[PDB]
Amino acid sequence: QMYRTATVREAAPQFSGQAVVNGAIKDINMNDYKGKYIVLFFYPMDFTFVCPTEIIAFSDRHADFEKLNTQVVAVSCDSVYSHLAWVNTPRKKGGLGEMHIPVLADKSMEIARDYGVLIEESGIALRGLFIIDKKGILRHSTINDLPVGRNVDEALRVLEAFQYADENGDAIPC
Amino acid sequence: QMYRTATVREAAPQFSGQAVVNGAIKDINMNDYKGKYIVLFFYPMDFTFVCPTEIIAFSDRHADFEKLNTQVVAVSCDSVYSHLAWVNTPRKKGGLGEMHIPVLADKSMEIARDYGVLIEESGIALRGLFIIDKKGILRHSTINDLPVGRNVDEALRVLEAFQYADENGDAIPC
Amino acid sequence: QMYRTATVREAAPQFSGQAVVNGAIKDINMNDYKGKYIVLFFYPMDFTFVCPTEIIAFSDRHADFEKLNTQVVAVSCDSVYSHLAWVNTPRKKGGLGEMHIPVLADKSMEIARDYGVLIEESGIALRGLFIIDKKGILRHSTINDLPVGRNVDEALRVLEAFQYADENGDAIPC
Amino acid sequence: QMYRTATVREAAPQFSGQAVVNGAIKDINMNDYKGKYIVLFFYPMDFTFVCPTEIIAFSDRHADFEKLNTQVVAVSCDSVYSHLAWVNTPRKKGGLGEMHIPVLADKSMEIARDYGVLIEESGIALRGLFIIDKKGILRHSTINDLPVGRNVDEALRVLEAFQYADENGDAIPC
Amino acid sequence: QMYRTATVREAAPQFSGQAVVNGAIKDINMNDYKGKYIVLFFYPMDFTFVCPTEIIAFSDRHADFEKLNTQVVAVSCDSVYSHLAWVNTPRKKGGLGEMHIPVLADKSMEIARDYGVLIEESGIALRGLFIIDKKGILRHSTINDLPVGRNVDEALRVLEAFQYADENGDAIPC
Amino acid sequence: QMYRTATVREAAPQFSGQAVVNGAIKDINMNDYKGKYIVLFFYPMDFTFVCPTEIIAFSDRHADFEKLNTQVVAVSCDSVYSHLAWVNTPRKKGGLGEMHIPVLADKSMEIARDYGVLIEESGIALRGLFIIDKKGILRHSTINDLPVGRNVDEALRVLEAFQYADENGDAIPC
Amino acid sequence: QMYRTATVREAAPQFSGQAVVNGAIKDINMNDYKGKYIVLFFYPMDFTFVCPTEIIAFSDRHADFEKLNTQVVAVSCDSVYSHLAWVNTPRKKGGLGEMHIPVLADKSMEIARDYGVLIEESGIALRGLFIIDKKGILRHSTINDLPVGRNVDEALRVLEAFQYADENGDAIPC
Amino acid sequence: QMYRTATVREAAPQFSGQAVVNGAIKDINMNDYKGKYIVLFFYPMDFTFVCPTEIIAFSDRHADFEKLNTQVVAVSCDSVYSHLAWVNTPRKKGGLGEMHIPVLADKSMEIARDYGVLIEESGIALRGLFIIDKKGILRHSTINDLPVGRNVDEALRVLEAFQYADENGDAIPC
Amino acid sequence: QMYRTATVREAAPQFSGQAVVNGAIKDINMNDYKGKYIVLFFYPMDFTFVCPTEIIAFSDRHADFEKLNTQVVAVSCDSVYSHLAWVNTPRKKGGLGEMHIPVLADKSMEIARDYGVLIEESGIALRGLFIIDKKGILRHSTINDLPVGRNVDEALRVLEAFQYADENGDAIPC
Amino acid sequence: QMYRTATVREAAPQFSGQAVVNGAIKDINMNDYKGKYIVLFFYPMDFTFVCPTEIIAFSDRHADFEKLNTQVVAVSCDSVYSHLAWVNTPRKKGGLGEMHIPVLADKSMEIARDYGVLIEESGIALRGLFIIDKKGILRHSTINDLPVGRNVDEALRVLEAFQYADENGDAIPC
Repeated sequence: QMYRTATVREAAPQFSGQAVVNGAIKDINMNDYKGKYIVLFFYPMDFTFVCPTEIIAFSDRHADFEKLNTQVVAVSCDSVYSHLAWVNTPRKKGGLGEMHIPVLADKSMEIARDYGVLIEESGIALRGLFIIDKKGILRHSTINDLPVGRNVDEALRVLEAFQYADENGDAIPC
Repeated sequence: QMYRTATVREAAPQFSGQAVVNGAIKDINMNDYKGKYIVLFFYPMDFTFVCPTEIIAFSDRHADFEKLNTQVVAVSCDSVYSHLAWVNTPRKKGGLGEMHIPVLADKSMEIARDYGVLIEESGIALRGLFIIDKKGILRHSTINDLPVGRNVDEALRVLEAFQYADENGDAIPC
Repeated sequence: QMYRTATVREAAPQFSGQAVVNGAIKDINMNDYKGKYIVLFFYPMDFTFVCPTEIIAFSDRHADFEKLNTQVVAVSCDSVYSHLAWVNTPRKKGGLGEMHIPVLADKSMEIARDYGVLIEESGIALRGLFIIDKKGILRHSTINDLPVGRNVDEALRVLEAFQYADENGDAIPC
Repeated sequence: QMYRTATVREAAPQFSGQAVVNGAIKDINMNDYKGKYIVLFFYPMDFTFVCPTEIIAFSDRHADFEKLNTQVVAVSCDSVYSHLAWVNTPRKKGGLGEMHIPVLADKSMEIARDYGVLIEESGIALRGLFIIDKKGILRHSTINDLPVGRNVDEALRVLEAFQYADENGDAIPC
Repeated sequence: QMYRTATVREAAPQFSGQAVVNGAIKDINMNDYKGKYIVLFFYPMDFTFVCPTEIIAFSDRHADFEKLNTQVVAVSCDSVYSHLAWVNTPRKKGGLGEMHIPVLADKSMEIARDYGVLIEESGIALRGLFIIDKKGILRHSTINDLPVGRNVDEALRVLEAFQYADENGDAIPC
Repeated sequence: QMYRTATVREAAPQFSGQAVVNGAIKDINMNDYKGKYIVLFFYPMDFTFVCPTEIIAFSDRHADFEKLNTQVVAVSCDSVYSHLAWVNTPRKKGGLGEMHIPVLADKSMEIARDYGVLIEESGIALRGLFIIDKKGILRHSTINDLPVGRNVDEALRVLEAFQYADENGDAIPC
Repeated sequence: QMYRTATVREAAPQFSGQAVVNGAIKDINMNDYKGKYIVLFFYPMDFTFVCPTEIIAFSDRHADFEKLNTQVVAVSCDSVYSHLAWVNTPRKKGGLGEMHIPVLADKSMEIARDYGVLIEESGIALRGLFIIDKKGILRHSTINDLPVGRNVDEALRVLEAFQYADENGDAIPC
Repeated sequence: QMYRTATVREAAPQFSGQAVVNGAIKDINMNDYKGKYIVLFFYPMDFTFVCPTEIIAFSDRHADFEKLNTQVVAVSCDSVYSHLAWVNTPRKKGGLGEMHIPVLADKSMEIARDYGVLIEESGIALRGLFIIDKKGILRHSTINDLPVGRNVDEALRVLEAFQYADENGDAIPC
Repeated sequence: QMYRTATVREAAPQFSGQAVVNGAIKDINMNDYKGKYIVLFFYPMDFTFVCPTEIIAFSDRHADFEKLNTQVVAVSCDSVYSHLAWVNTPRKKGGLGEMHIPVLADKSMEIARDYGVLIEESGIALRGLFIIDKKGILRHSTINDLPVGRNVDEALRVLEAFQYADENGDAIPC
Repeated sequence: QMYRTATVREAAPQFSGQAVVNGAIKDINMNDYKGKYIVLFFYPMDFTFVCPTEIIAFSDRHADFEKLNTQVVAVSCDSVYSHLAWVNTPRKKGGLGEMHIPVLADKSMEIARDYGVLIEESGIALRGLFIIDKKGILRHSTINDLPVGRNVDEALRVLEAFQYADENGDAIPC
C-alpha cells in the first residue's frame, strides 16, 4: 500500500523510540549505533505464557556480539512501560531479569510496519531477525512465524559470515 | 483520512478482541452487551509509573454500574497478555489486583483509531470515556488529554442522566 | 469530508464572531483570550423549553473561573441577535438575565462544524465542552448528547487538574 | 459547487422543517400546500433591531392571499424555538404578536442553500421572495439585499399576474 | 456547471456589447456607468406579439432614474441589428419609437448566461431585473417568469431604498 | 470541445424549432423533409444594413428547387419573432416580402453550434450552405465568411450534380 | 479528438511538404506565399479513373489567379512521387500534362487531418476548397463530397469577392 | 500509444483493403489466405525513382512460393488506384508490368500502423517483411530501413525453415 | 508497485516452470507437492565462481527432508537448460553432479519477483530460503544477501520446529 | 505498456552489462563501439540442446565484420557466468570453444525488454538481429521466432548495403 518496507538489498529504514537499556527508559536510535552492526529481534507479545527462551538466549549470548562489532536491538510492538515491567519481573515468572539488550518498543507500530513483520489485524510483530550492516544496508531478513523460534547459533553464523566476507571483498573462496 | 471515527449522535463502531475478565483471556465483543450500556475507558499505557487511581476507581465502583444497567469496558492499545500481567501484579506496585472490569486490548489499534482517541505517532490512546446506549448509539464523548484524569462521579452523573431522560421521553422538566 | 475537526491532542481551530458580552453585541475572538484557558459550551438551541439550568450554572459559577485563569465562552449555532434577546429576557421565562459569560454565536456554523459537535441535518450543536489550554491546544473534549446535561463540578475538576499538572511537569504523583 | 439552486423556469426544491403556525411548533412541508401557490419570505436574522415592518406587512395582508389561492411561507435560517419566542414577544419590542403566517425555520440551512439566498460566511438568508406556482415550478425570484425591504404591493401584483395569465393561456393581450 | 452566475451579495459580472442608444449601434460597457447604478431589464424575445408595455414603461419613466443617479440598461439575447429595427419600428405595431434606454444585445448569450436568467434550450432570457450599486455589487435580483411582467413602481421603490439606506449607514430606523 | 459538429461524410445532426413558413410561426423539423434534399442557408444577423440580396436570390429561385426534389431551409440564430418581422417588412427597407422559404430560427444556437458555423463570441452564424441528401447524410459544406456571399448558381450546380450522380451509381463518366 | 481542425473565422493551420511545381519535387510551404491568397484543392485519389476535369480546370485557369493576387495549391493525400508520375503522364490517359499549379502531397496526412477534409478509414481527402486570405485567416470552406466536383467559376467569384470587400472595408453596398 | 503493433510471437493483426491482383482492383483479405502462409512486403513509396528491383524480384520468384504453400502480399501506403497505374506502366519506366503478386494498398495507413513499420511524419512504410504462418501467428519480422533492400534468397530460406521445422515438431536436429 | 510479494503470515504465491529433477527437464509445480512442506533455495547465478557448497549441502542432506515430510525446491533465475548443464558438469569444476533436488528455473523471473528476493537491476535472486507449510501458507522467510550463505542446520531446526508445534497446537511448552 | 521499445527509424536504446570477450567477464557498453556498427544476436537460451550452428556461424565469420567496420554483439537473457561456462565448454558438447564475439548477458532483461524481442512469460529472447549504424540509429530489425534460425549471408548482405548506400547519399542507382 506504501512505505515499501525494508528490503534485503537496499537500506533499512531507521528505528527510534523509548527502549529498555539496563532497566531504564532511555531513548535509542539507529544513528547511535552507526559503525557497528545491528540485529533486531521482533517478538510478538509482552508477558507471553511461553517461557521466553528465545529472547533470553541473546542476553545470555550478548558477549558474543561485542566480539563481532554489533549490538542486538530487541524490539516489540508493546508499550515501553510494559517492557520495563517485563525486564523487572524476575525469571521463572515469564521474566527477563537483567537483560543486557536494548529492548526497543515500537508501540507506535510505525517501524514493524516498515520492516514488514507486523500482522496488521493482530498488531503483533512476526518473530523476525534483521541484520543491518554498518553502511545502513539491511542484509539479512529472517522472519519466522509465531510458534517457531529463532536461534542464536544461526544469528552468529550469518553475522560472522558478513564481516569475514566484507573484509575479504565480496567472495568467499572456501 | 477515512473511517469517520465515532460521533456523539450516530452509532458507535463495534469493538472486539481478547480481554481480561476476572483474570483470564476471554473474548469480549460489543454484541455480548446488547441491552445494557457500555462505558469505555481508554487509558494510554500499560504498567505506567503513575499509581493508576483513575482505572481502579471504576473497579472499586463497579457495583454502581450494575445498579444502572451498564458494563464498563476498560480498553487500552497494549497487548492482552500485558494486561493480564497488569491485573495479576498486586497493588502498591502499579498493579490492578482483582479488577472487576473487562479490560479490553485493542493491540491492533483498529478500534481506538475508530473512536478517534488514538495518538497515531505515539500509539497510545487518549484518556477517553465513551457512553454508548443500548440502541448502539454513542451518546457521550469525554476525551481528556494524557496528564489529567477522568472521574467516576461524573461518569455516574451523566450515565444516570440518560436513563432518567430516555425513560421520560427526551426532555427533563427540572 | 474535510477540515479534520478539532482533536484532543492537536491545536484547536480558532473561533470568532459577534457575541453577547454583558448584554451587548461585541466581537469576540480566540486571540483576545491568549494566556488564559477557554471553555466552550456548545448548547443546541436558543429559547428552548427546558429551563436552561445547564448554562446558568456557569454564569453563577463565573467567579470560580477567574480564580483558575480561564474564561468560559458559551456558544451556539443561533443568531447573535437572538442570543441578545435571550440574555435580555428575564428568568422564569426561559431567560438568562445578567449572564456574565461571552455567549458566542456561530450562526455561520463554520466553527461548530470544525469542532465536530454539529448535527448537520439539524443545524444544532451537540452539548459539548472544550477546554483549550493557553498554548492553543485543545485538551478536553466532553461532548454529551442533547437530553443530558454538562456539569460545573466536573468542568472545574478537570480544568483545575491541568494547571496543577502543567505547572508540575506532566505527571501527578498522587 | 453543486445543488444547482432553484431556477425561475425549473421546479423549486422542496422545503420542510418545524415552523411556527399560530404560535406552535408544527411541521410544515411544501407538499401540504399542493394546489395553492406558495410565497417564501427569506429574512436574515431573528430579533433584529429593525422594527420588522417588512414581515408584519404580510401578516397584516394575509387575507389578500387567501383571495388569490396562495399561502405565504415566511422562512429564516434561525432556530424554530427562536421564531416561537419571536412570535410570542409582543410588538413595540421587535415582536410579531399573532402573525398569521407559517414562519418556517431552516436552521439546517439546507433550503436557503438550495434557493441560493444564503450568505454562507454569515449564515443569514438574503431578503428573498419566491413564488412557486401550483405545478411545483418556481416562477418569481425577487432577492433583495439586506438593508432594503420587500413589498406587499408588488408581491400581490405579480402573484395576481400569474393566475390571470395562466388561466388565459400564457399571453396577456393588454 | 461553471461561471457561478451573479449573486445578490457578490459583485455582478460585467456586461458589454453593441447596443441601441438613441437609435444607433453604439458600444456600451458596464465601466461606462461606474458611479451610477445600473438596472438591467432582461426581456426574452424581440418583436414579440405582446404589446411591450413592460419595456416602454421604463422609457416613459427614464426621467425618474436620472433623479436617482442610475441608468437602466435594457438587454435581450437577440441581434443588435434586430433591436435597432425594433426601436425604429413605430408603436401600435409592436414597436419602441424613441426609447431613451440603452437597449443592449447579448446575442453571444455570454452575459445572460452569467446572470442565470437564460433558458438554455430556448435561448431567451427570463424577464429579469438586476440592480447593481456603484461599487459593482449586484444588490437586487428580480427574476420573473415569461408571461408575467415587471413593474416600474417597484423598481423605483427598491432602487430608492438603497440610496436612502447606503447614505444612512446600513440600517433604516423607520 | 464536444458534439463533433456535422461532417461532410457522416450524417447531419437534426434541426428543429419554430420557423417562418409563408408568413407564420410554424414548427419545422428535418424529419418533415425526409425523401427530399435540404439546403440550409445560415446567415448571420437579422435586419442587417446590407440589402439582403443573398437570401432573396433563393426565394426568387425557389421554383428551381422543386424541380430538383429539395427544399431550402434558411436559418439564422435570431429570434423567430424577429424573422417574422423581417419577412413582414417590405423590400427597399431591408425586407423579405413574401419569401417562399422556411426561414428557421435557432435562437437556442444549439444547431448552428452543431454545424460548426457559429461564431461563439459573436453569436452569429457564418454564411454557410449545407446540402443533406435524402439518406440524412450531409454532403456539401460551403461555409463562407461574413462579408462575402453565397450563390444560387453554384448551389444549383452542386445540388444537381448529386442526383445526376447518385442515380448513376457514384461515378460520372464525363 | 484534438487539433480542432481549421475554422472559417480563425487562422488556417500551416501546410508543408514536397510538391510538384512545373514537373519537379520542390518543397512548398505556406510561408512562401505570404501576401498572396492561397486556394487549396483537396482531391481524394491519384490516377483515378475519372478524367480529372475538376483539377485541370484550374491549371487551365491559372492566369485568372495571378490577376487576383493568389496561388492555388492543389493537394492530395498521396505520395509526392506519385503526383510527379501523374503530372508526367500525358492527357487522354488520366493525366495532367503541364499543370501550372503546385500539387502538394500530404502523404503524412497531417494536414488534411487538420483541415477536417480527411476520411480517416479511407485515407483520402474530401474534395475541399479552402481560401486563406493574406493575413493567414481561413476564409472560405467549400467541402464537397467525393462524386460531385468543384467549380472554377465559383472559386473565382468568391475569391474576387473578398478583395473587392476587404479593400472597401467589410461591407458591400450593392 | 496504443494498438500494440504486431509481435513476432503473438498473432498478427489482420489486413484488408483494395489491392491489385493481375491488373485489377480486387478486394483482398487475410482470411482469404487462411491455410497458406503470407509474406508482406511493405515498401515505402509508389513510382519511386529507384528501379524497383526489390519488388520485381518477388514477382519473378512467385513460382517459388506456390511450391512452399504461401502467397506473398505486397503492400504500400499509397492509393490503390496509384498501384494500378504502377502495375500498368511498363518496365524501364519505373514500372511493374505483369506483377503476379497481390499488391495491397493501405492508403488508410491503419495496417502499416499496426505492424509498426510506418514512419508517421513521412506516411511511408519501412521496407518490412512479415511472415505469418497458417495459424495466424506472425513469425518473422524483417524490417529494413529505406535505402537498403530486402532479399528473395533469405525470404525463401526462412520461409522454408518454418515448414521444415513445424512439420518436424519445433526442433531442428542438424 | 504491485503483486504484494509473499508474506510470512499469508499464503505463498505458486511457482511453476521447467526444472531439473534427476538430470532431466521435467515440469514441476507447487501443486505437485501438496501435503508436504516445500523449502525454496533462491540462489543468484548459475556456474558461479564460488564452489557452491551452499546448494550441495542440501543435496547431501536430502535424506533429512524425507524424514521431515518435505521437499526442498531449489530455484534460480537462470535458464533451465543452463541448470541442466550445471547439474551435468562434474564437481571440482563448479558443478552439481547427481543433485537430488528439483532445481527450478524461474527464467521468466515472475516468481522470484513475487517472493521479493529479486534484485531487479541485476536480475539475480537474493539467497533466500522459504518454508511453506502444507496449508499453502508461507511460514519462514530467510533472505540473506549475496556473499553470505544459508545453512542446513538452521533450515532443519526451524523446519522441525513447525511440525513439532503444529501437531501440538500452536504453543511450545519448553 | 511503456519504454516504447526500439524502432527501425529512431535511435536504438543503449545496452550494457557484463559480457564474455575472449573468455573473460569484461564490461561491454554500446558507447565502447561508437563509430562502428553493431549487430546484436538475441538468442533465447543457454546450453540448449540444439547444436548452436546459428551463433557459431558468426564467430566463424567474424573476420567478415572487421572488413565492414562493425562488431557483432551476441546477447542473451541468461547469466553472464553461464555464458562463460558456455564459451568454455568445448564443441560437440553444445559448446562455443573460442568464440570471437562479445557475448553479452542481459540477465536483468532490461535490454531485450527494450528491443521488444523478449517473451515475457518465458523470459527468453526471440532470435533477433539488430543493426545499429554509427549514428546510434537502429536500422535493421530481423526478429525470427524460436525454431528457425538467422543467417550470416543476409546479415552481411544488408550490413554491406547500408555503408554502400550511406556513403553514396541515400539512393542506390542500380
